[PDB]
Amino acid sequence: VGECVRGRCPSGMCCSQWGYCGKGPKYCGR
Repeated sequence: VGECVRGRCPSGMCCSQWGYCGKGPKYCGR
């Protein structure tokens, strides 16, 4: 359901290797 738009994040967040959006090293890798 909540996975990255249907492929990306909002213009400022990072899509994790879980396919889910956020910030920090679980999401941006840094």
